[PDB]
Amino acid sequence: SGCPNGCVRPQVHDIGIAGVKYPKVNEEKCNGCGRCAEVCKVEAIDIRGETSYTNYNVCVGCGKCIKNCPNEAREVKEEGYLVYVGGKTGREVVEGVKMKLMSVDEIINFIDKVLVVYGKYAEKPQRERLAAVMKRVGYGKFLEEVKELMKKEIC
Amino acid sequence: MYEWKLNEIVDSGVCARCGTCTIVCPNGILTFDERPKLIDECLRKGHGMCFEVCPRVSSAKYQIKIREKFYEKYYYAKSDIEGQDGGVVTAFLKYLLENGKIDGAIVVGDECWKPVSLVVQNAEDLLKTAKSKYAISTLDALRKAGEMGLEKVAVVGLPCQINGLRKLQYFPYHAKHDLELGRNGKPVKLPKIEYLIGLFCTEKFRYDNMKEVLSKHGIDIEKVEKFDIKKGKLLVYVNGEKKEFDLKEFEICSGCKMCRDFDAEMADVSVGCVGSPDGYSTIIIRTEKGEEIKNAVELKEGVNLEEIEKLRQLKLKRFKKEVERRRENNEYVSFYWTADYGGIGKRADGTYFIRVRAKPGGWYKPEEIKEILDIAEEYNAKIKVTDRAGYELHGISGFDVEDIVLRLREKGLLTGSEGPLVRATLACPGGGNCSSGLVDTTELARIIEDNFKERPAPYKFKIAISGCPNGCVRPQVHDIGIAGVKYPKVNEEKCNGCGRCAEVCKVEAIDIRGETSYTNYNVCVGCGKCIKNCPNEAREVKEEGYLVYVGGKTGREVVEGVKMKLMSVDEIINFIDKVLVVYGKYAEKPQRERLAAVMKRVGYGKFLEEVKELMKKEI
Amino acid sequence: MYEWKLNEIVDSGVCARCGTCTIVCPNGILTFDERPKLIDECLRKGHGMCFEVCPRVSSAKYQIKIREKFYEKYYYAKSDIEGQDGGVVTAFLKYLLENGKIDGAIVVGDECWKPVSLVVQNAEDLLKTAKSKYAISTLDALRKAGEMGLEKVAVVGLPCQINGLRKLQYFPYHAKHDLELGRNGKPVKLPKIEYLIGLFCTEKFRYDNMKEVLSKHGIDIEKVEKFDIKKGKLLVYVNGEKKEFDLKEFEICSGCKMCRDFDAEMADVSVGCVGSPDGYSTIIIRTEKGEEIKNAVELKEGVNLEEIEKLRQLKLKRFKKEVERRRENNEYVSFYWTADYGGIGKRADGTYFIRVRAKPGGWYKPEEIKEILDIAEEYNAKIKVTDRAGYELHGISGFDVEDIVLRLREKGLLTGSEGPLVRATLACPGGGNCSSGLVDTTELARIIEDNFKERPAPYKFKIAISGCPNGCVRPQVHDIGIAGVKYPKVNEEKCNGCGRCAEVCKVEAIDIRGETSYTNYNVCVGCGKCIKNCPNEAREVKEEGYLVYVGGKTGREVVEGVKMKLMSVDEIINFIDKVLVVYGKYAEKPQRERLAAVMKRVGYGKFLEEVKELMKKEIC
Ligand code: SRM
Ligand code: SRM
Ligand SMILES: Cc1cc2nc3c(=O)[nH]c(=O)nc-3n(C[C@H](O)[C@H](O)[C@H](O)COP(=O)(O)OP(=O)(O)OC[C@H]3O[C@@H](n4cnc5c(N)ncnc54)[C@H](O)[C@@H]3O)c2cc1C
Ligand SMILES: Cc1cc2nc3c(=O)[nH]c(=O)nc-3n(C[C@H](O)[C@H](O)[C@H](O)COP(=O)(O)OP(=O)(O)OC[C@H]3O[C@@H](n4cnc5c(N)ncnc54)[C@H](O)[C@@H]3O)c2cc1C
Ligand code: SF4
Ligand code: SF4
Ligand code: SF4
Ligand code: SF4
Ligand code: SF4
Ligand code: SF4
Ligand code: SF4
Ligand code: SF4
Ligand code: SF4
Ligand code: SF4
Ligand code: SF4
Ligand code: SF4
Ligand code: SF4
Ligand code: SF4
Ligand SMILES: O=S([O-])[O-]
Ligand SMILES: O=S([O-])[O-]
Ligand SMILES: [Ca+2]
Ligand SMILES: [Ca+2]
Ligand SMILES: [Ca+2]
Ligand SMILES: [Cl-]
Ligand SMILES: [Cl-]
Ligand SMILES: [Cl-]
Repeated sequence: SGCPNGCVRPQVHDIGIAGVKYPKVNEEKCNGCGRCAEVCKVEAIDIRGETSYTNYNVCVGCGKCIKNCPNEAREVKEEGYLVYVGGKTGREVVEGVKMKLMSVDEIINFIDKVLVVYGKYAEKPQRERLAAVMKRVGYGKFLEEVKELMKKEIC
Repeated sequence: MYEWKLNEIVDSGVCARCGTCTIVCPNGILTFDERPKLIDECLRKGHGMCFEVCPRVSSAKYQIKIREKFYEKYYYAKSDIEGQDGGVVTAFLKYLLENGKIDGAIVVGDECWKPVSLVVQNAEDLLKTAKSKYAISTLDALRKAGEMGLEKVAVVGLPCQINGLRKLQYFPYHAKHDLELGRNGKPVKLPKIEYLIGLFCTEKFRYDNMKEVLSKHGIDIEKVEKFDIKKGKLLVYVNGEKKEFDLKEFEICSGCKMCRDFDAEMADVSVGCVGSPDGYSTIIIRTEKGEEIKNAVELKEGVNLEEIEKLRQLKLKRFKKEVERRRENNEYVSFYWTADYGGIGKRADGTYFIRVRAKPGGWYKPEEIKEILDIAEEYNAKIKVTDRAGYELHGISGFDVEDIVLRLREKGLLTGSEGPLVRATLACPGGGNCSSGLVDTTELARIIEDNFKERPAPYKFKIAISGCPNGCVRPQVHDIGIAGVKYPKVNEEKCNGCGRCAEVCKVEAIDIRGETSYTNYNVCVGCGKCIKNCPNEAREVKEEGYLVYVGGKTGREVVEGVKMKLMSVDEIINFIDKVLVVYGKYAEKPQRERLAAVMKRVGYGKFLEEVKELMKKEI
Repeated sequence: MYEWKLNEIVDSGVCARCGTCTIVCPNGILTFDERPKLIDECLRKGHGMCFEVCPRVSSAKYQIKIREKFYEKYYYAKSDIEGQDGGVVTAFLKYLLENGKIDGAIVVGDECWKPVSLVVQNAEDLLKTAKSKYAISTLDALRKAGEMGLEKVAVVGLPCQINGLRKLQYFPYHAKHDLELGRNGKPVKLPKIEYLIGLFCTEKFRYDNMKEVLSKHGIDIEKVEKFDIKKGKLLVYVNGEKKEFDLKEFEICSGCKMCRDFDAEMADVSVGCVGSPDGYSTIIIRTEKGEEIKNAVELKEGVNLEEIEKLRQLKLKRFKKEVERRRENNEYVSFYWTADYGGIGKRADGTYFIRVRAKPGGWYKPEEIKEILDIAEEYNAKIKVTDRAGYELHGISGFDVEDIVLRLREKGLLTGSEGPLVRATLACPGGGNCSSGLVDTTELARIIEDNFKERPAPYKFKIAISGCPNGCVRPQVHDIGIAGVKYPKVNEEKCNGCGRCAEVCKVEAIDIRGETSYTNYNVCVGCGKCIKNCPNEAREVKEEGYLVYVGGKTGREVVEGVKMKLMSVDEIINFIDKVLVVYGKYAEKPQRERLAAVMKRVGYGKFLEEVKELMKKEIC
C-alpha cells in the first residue's frame, strides 16, 4: 500500500507493506489556523490556541497534515515502509502483527527469512497458512529466528 | 498581499462572481461587492471553507444530484404582483413568508440599479426587489440573516449561486469534514436554506460597465424604469421609451463564459422567461420543496421545451468555445465540471483517472474491454485493473474527461465506484464456474447492482458475494458480506468409515471412527466438500443457503463483520436496504464514519433491532 | 466574585504558602506575595494545575519516592563563603554554575529582609542571597527563568516548596494528564529543575508581623545584620549584639502547624543547621544529583543523627496536635499525607478505602485475615474482596488512614496495588493444588512479587500466572501473561486406539484412528490431559514449560496479548524487567498509555527486538 488507507489490505496479508509519514509540529511556524485537523480522517489532531498537537495513539501516518499545512508548520517525524506479518483472510480472518519501518533491502530479506522459517516449521502443506504456523510455534520464537537468519544474510 | 488560495480562480477569470465563498467565512474576514476580497490576514491562506464551497473549484453535482434526485416538471404562470415577467418568484416568496414556511427571504434589491442583497421578513417589502438586476449580485444578506438568528430562509439566486449554496448544504459529502471553525471555535452562523429558487441565466455585467455603456448612449442608468434580455439584446426602458442594445456592446463577466448551467438545474424550483408567453414566467419544479409553488401561483401547462433547450445548447457552445480559447492561449482552466460524473479522481501529477464501475463477477464482454483499449491508445492513457475487478484509465487531461465518460456511457461502461455511495459489488465466479461454488454469485451480484449501484450513503459502502466459505472476496470484512454455505449430516446406514471425507476437509472438522464418521459443528464452515466427495453418498445436506455478515470493513483499520444468519435473496435485498437506512439515520460524520463505526456507537443490538423492525414493515 | 478551587486550602489555613500553584499558571493570572491571589477571572474556577501541584491537596510522596528511590547519607561541612551556617548551599550553587551544570540558580534574596525570589547566573550575585529569610518566600524567579529561556536550573526551597516542585516534575503520575494549556494553547514555560536543594525547616512568619514585633522591641528590621533559629528562639543580630526572642512572640503561619516534613526528605540534597557544629551545615544527600555536593565542599562525617530525629519528632507532634485541634473544633482538614502510602483511594462519599496488595496465589494466613477483621470491626469499615484476590477496607476516615496502614504494615500486610506501578501478581492454585495444574504458580508468583512488587511504570502493569492453558487468571489479556503448557506426542508402540484421550480433550484436538491416535497441533492448547489420563502410557511429553504472552490488556478496551514462547523462570524475570524498561523508554503519556498502546505505537517488532537486545545484555 502507498499510504495507511490500506487499499490492498496490508493488515490481512501474509506480509503487508504500507507507506507511512508521521508528523511533528514546528511551533515557530504553527499559528493554530486549524486546517490540519480537517484533513485528518482519524481525528488525531487537536487545535489549541496558536498551536496544534497530534495524538500518536490515533495517528496512522497518512501525512495529509504535512502536505496540506498552508504554513509548512508540520514536518516529517518518521517516514518509510511500515511492515506487517502473519495476516490472512479466507475461511478465517487473522490480523497481521505490526513490525516496524523497513528499507527495501530489509523488506526483501524479511520476506525471504519469513518464508524459510515458515517452510521449516510447517507440518501440513495446503492447510497451514503462515499465521497458523506462527501461532503454533509462537510469534516470539518464530520472529526471533527470522531476525537471526536476517543478520546472517550476506547477499 | 494577503495570500488566498481562491485568488487563482478569481485572477484567471473562471470565478462566477457568485459570492458564496465570502458568506461562509467563520471569521468574517472576506468581503464581496463584485469580486471576493480579504479585509484581514487569513491564518490558513484561504485553505478552508471558502475554497471548498466554490462551485468553480469543483461542481460536486454528482454527489448532490444522487441525493437530491432532481426531476423536471414544466409549467408557466403569472401573478398579480408586477415583476420582471410574471412576478412568480415574488408571489412564491410572499406565500412562503405569509404561511410561516420561512423566517425570511434572501433577495436582491437595488439602489440606482446597483444590486443590494437584502433580508426580507415583511411581504410588503418584497415588491421593491421584484425585477432583474443584470449587474453582479451578492449573497451577503444570508450572513446577516444568520447574525439575526433566523432559523429558515428562502434564497433566490443565479445558477452559479444555487450551485455554491448546494455545496454548502452538502458540505461534508465533498469537503470530507464538517464546517470550518472560526477563532472562537464555532462554525459560521447561517440560517437553514429551506428553499433554493434559481433563475434562468445567460450572463451578468459589472455595474460600472453598464453605467458607462448607457452613458455613451445618452442614458442615465438611475433614470431606467426596467431592464430585459431578449434574443441577444439588452432592452432598456427609460422615460416611457424602449431602447435596444446589443449584448456584445457590454462586457460580459469572464466567469459567465466558463458557465454551463442555464436553467439553474440544482434549484428546488427554477424560474425564467424563455419558453413562456410575455408577462409569464417559466417554472421548472425539481424537488418537493419546489412543488410548494403550486399554492402561490396558478400553474399552466404548455411550456415551449425546445426554446429552453436551444438556450442550454447556446450556453454550452459558448462554454466550449471559452475552454478551447483558454487551452490555445495557455490560460488557467479549473475543470470543475469533472465532478458532474462518478468515478473521477485526480492523480498526483495533475492529470485525472477515470474509474469504470466493476462489472458483476469481474466478467467483461470483449466489446467492453476493446472500448477501454481504444480510449487508452487514443489518449495515451495507462490501463489499471483494481482489486474490486474494475478498470481505471490514468493520465486523462481535464479537457477530455467529459468526452471519455460520455463515450464509455454509450457502450454501457458506467463510471463509478467512487465517493460516499454504494461501491461496485464484488463477487467470485461461484456456483456454475468454481468447483467449490455452492450458490449462484453472478445473478445475486447483478440483482444487488441493479438495486443499489451508486446509491448515496454517509461514506463508502462495499458488498461482497462469495460462492462458498473460502471467502475469496472477503465477506467477513465487508459492510455486508454474503457467503454460500452447505452444512453436512451423516447417514449412518450409508456411512462405512472409509475416511475419505476427513481428507477433503481443510478445517479438519471430521472424525472417522470405526464404521462411521462425525462432524464438529464448532469447526465446520459449511464448504460441503464432504457431501460432494463422499463416494457412498453417506453425507447429506443438513442446512444450505446464503450466510450473511454485517458491519465489517478494511482500510485504515480492520473490523470483522458479525455473522447474522442464512437469508433468501429477497431477505438479502431487504436487509441491505434497511442497513443503509439505519446507517444513514444514525451517521453523524459523512466521509469519516463507516457502517461499522455507526453500528459500534449506537450498539449492534439497537442498530440490528431497528433493521429488523424496518424489514418487517416492508412485507 | 472570582471562584478558585484552592481557596478552601488557603482560607482553612492548611496552605503552606510555598507559592508553587502560582508559578505553574499558563495564563499568568495568579500572583504570590505571602499567599496565592487571582488577578483575573479563571475560566476553570481554579480546576487546573494550580490545584494539582499543591502539596497540601495531596503529597503524592509514594509515587514520587518509588521513582526517586531516595537514600540518606549524612555529612556536615563549611565553605569559604559566609552564609547562614557553613555557607554550603551557596558554595554548591557556585560550583554548579561555574562547572556548567545549571544555566541559573533560583535563590531567595532580600530587600530590608523582605524575601525576593531571584534568578542568578553569576557567582558574584550568589553571595547576596547567602542567608536565611524567615519571612514567607516565593518561587517566582522560576517563572522568570522560564521567560528567559534557561534550560536547566537549581532551586533552593523549604520542604513545602520542594514537595510542590517534585509534584511539578512528576505531574502526569498524580494529575493523570499533561501540563495545563493556557489560552494560547501552550503549557507554562518553565526551565528543567536539574537540582532541588532543600532546607531543614521548623516554621516561617509574615514579613509585617516580624517587622512589627521587632519595632515594638525597638529594633529596626532594616538594621538587622543576621537572623537565626535555635532552641525555640529567634536570634536577631543588630549593632554587634544578639537579641533573643521567643518564637511565640511572632505569629507562626497556620500551614506550618500542619507540616510533617522537617528535613526536606524529597530534596536531592538537604542542608540544615541541627546535628552539626556552629559555623557548619548538616548535609543529607538523597540522590545522585545531590552527590555532586562532594565536589563543591569538603564533606566530613560525624553528624549527630539523634538531634535531627528529635526535630523530626517535635514537628510531627506539633502536626498531630494541630490535626486533633481541627478535628475537635470541626475545622477543615486536607488529608494530603494519605498519598504518602500505597493502596489508598477516596470513595464517592468522601471517606477512604485501603487496598491490601493481594498475596501471591490468593493464599492468606488466618492471622492475616484476622487482623483485617479486627480493623474492620474497630473502625466499622466494610470488607471488600477484589477480583485480583486482594482486600479493601471501606469507610476509613482521613484521620485513621495512616494509623491503619502502619498497623497493617507491622503484620506484613502491605497496602498497595494502586497507581501507575506493577499491580498485585495474579496466580491460580496451579501445580500441587489444582488437578489440572502443570507448573508451579505459587513460587513463581512469589519470585515475581519479590522482584517487581510496587515497581513504578508509566501506567498500571498487571501480571497473571496460570498453572495450565485454561487461563483462570486470564494470561491472554494481561500486560505479561504466563500459562503452564504440556504438549503431547504419541508412542505408536504403546497406543492401541482405546479412544480415552479424545474424551478428556475439551478442544477436541485428538483423532482416534484404528489402533492409534493423532493430535491436531493447530487446535491443541497443551493441557496435558491426554498424557495424564492415557491408561496405556502411550502419550509422552513433546514440549513442556511456561508459555509467555505480552501486551494484553482489559478495562476500557480489550487487547489480546501476543504469544511469545516457552520461557524458563530466569528468562521470565529477565523478560518482565526488559519489557518494563522498553515500556518506560517509549511511553509518552503516563496514566493513559498501557503497555499495549506503547507496543502498538512503536511497533511490536521494534519493541520486542529491543526487549531481546536488553535481555542478552543482562549479566545478573
Ligand atoms: C484503485 C484502488 C486500489 C487498487 O489498486 O485497486 C483504490 C484506490 C484509492 N482508494 Fe481505496 N482503492 C481501492 C480499493 C480499496 C479497498 C478494498 C476494496 O474496497 O475492495 C479498501 C479497503 C477495504 C474497505 O474499505 O472496506 C480501500 C481503502 C481506502 C480508504 C480508507 C477508507 C477507510 O474506511 O479506512 C481511502 C480514503 C478514505 O476513504 O478516507 C481510500 C481512497 C482511495 C483513493 C480514491 C484515494 C482518495 O481518497 O482519493 C485511491 C485512488 C487512487 C487511484 O489511483 O486509484 N481507499 N480502497 C481500489 C479501487 C477499487 C474499486 O474499483 O472500487
Ligand atoms: C477493586 C477493583 C474492582 C473489584 O471489584 O475487584 C478495581 C477498582 C477500581 N479500579 Fe480497577 N479495579 C480492579 C481491577 C481492575 C481490572 C482487572 C484486574 O486488574 O485484574 C481492570 C481491567 C484489567 C486491566 O486493566 O488490564 C481494571 C480497570 C480499571 C481502569 C481502566 C484501565 C484501562 O487501562 O483501561 C481504571 C481507571 C484508569 O486506569 O483510568 C480503573 C480504576 C479503578 C478505581 C481505582 C477507580 C479509579 O480510577 O480510581 C476503582 C477503585 C474503586 C473501589 O472502590 O475499589 N480500573 N480494574 C479491582 C482491584 C484489584 C486489585 O486489588 O488490584
Ligand atoms: C442577470 C440575470 C440574467 C437572466 N437571464 C435570463 C435569460 O437569459 N433567460 C431567461 O429566460 N431568464 C433570464 N433571467 C430570469 C428573468 O430575468 C426573471 O428574473 C425570471 O423569469 C423571474 O421573473 P419573475 O417576474 O418571476 O420574478 P420577480 O417576481 O420579478 O422576482 C425577481 C427575483 O429575482 C431576484 N434577482 C434579481 N436580480 C438578481 C440577481 N442579479 N441575482 C440574484 N437574484 C436576483 C430578486 O431577488 C427577486 O426575488 C435572468 C435573470 C437575471 C437576474
Ligand atoms: C525559614 C527557615 C527556617 C529554617 N529552620 C531551620 C531549622 O529549624 N533548623 C535547621 O536546622 N535549619 C533551619 N533552616 C536552615 C538554615 O537556616 C540554613 O538555611 C541552612 O542550614 C543552610 O545554610 P548554609 O549556610 O549552608 O546556606 P547559605 O550559603 O547561607 O545559603 C542559604 C540559601 O537559602 C536560601 N533561602 C534563604 N531564605 C529562604 C527562604 N525563606 N526560602 C527558600 N530559600 C531560602 C537562599 O536563597 C540561599 O540559597 C531554616 C531555613 C529557613 C529559610
Ligand atoms: S494547518 Fe499547519 S499552521 Fe495550521 S494549525 Fe495545522 S500545523 Fe498549525
Ligand atoms: S499524519 Fe494523517 S493520521 Fe496522522 S495526524 Fe496527520 S492527518 Fe492525522
Ligand atoms: S478564515 Fe476560513 S473561510 Fe475565511 S478566508 Fe480563511 S480559510 Fe477562507
Ligand atoms: S466562483 Fe463564487 S465561491 Fe468561487 S471564488 Fe468566485 S465568487 Fe467565490
Ligand atoms: S452566466 Fe453563469 S456565471 Fe454568469 S451570472 Fe449566470 S449562472 Fe452565474
Ligand atoms: S469463494 Fe468459494 S466459490 Fe468463490 S472463487 Fe473462492 S473457492 Fe470458489
Ligand atoms: S466419505 Fe462418506 S462413507 Fe466415507 S467416512 Fe466419510 S461420510 Fe462415511
Ligand atoms: S462441510 Fe466442509 S468444513 Fe464442514 S465437515 Fe464437510 S468438508 Fe469439513
Ligand atoms: S488558568 Fe489554570 S493554573 Fe491558572 S488559576 Fe486557572 S486553573 Fe489554575
Ligand atoms: S500550599 Fe502552596 S501550592 Fe498549595 S495553595 Fe498554598 S501556596 Fe499554593
Ligand atoms: S514548617 Fe517550613 S516546610 Fe512546613 S509549611 Fe512551614 S515553611 Fe513550609
Ligand atoms: S488455570 Fe489450570 S491449573 Fe490454574 S486453577 Fe485454572 S484449571 Fe487449575
Ligand atoms: S488414551 Fe492412550 S492408548 Fe488410548 S487412544 Fe489415546 S494415546 Fe492411544
Ligand atoms: S494436551 Fe490437552 S488440548 Fe492437547 S491433545 Fe492433549 S487433551 Fe487435547
Ligand atoms: O476508493 S477505494 O475506497 O475503493
Ligand atoms: O485499581 S485498578 O486500577 O487496578
Ligand atoms: Ca423578459
Ligand atoms: Ca478430529
Ligand atoms: Ca544557625
Ligand atoms: Cl470540496
Ligand atoms: Cl457554476
Ligand atoms: Cl508539605
